[PDB]
Amino acid sequence: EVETFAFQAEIAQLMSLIINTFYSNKEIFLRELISNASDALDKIRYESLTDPSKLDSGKELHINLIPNKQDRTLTIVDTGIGMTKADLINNLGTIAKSGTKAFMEALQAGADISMIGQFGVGFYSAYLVAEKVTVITKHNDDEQYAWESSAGGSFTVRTDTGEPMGRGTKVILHLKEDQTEYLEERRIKEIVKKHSQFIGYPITLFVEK
Ligand SMILES: C/C=C/Cn1c(Cc2cc(OC)c(OC)c(OC)c2)nc2c(N)ncnc21
Repeated sequence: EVETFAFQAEIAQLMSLIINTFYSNKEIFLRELISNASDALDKIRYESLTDPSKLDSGKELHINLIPNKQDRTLTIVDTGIGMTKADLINNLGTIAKSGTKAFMEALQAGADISMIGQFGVGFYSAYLVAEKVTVITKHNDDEQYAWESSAGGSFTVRTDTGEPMGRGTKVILHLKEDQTEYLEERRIKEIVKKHSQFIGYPITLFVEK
């Protein structure tokens, strides 16, 4: 049972800008997605101090980076707070509308795409390198969902019947044909060292079989 939704026009416009603008410094996507994972881990850690049972779904707080050359995917996995169905359909986008407007204005004033994270819409930097993004996510007291979008103005949400995650989020980047460098161990290591070397959770870079 797959539900299809339209992005708000402002968010669709942002996605088109990210896809269409000439901008060579694409590697910043990884810092943004790792920071999102870190934020999610911070949140479940903080909530667990007043309600320890929130970690019944898993105590380990960490990030995995998983390249797969056969599938042409780079997956960023965290065991953070996860996202609810309400997040995926309504609430993240409602918040994102103002950040998108501010980001657009900053760009017109001379900012560049690498500053996208300051506006709360760094997630969408995924589309610098991915033709499709699939997000599998599980929040306590909600179901496991798959969100997906290839841009073009729409996204889908379905209940996920794949392998149960416990709690957290997998961001699966289906890479563009000319962006397979982000499947290489040396390249990912370089980017993590340059931009994400003080993240306060273990980051395990898997190697390709
Ligand atoms: C400021 C938004 C936080 C939501 N979030 C994102 C980024 C994100 C995911 C989203 O959906 C998967 C978004 O809406 C499409 C979105 O809109 C700005 C942002 N990653 C994660 C993550 N790993 N774990 C828990 N929450 C997350």
